[PDB]
Amino acid sequence: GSMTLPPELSIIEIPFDDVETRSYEFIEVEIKGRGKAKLGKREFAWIPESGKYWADE
Repeated sequence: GSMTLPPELSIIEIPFDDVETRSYEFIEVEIKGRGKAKLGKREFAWIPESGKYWADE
């Protein structure tokens, strides 16, 4: 759903950017239905956690 964020906030979770932007070497896999792996050009989010927002580390 289209949701605009405030100016104060800078970074924001968006895995769709990796699967969308990246087409040649796009990465999209789940860690045992818990973590997430999204590696793209216009995106960078992949960590084995519940949030999958680079919080685990």
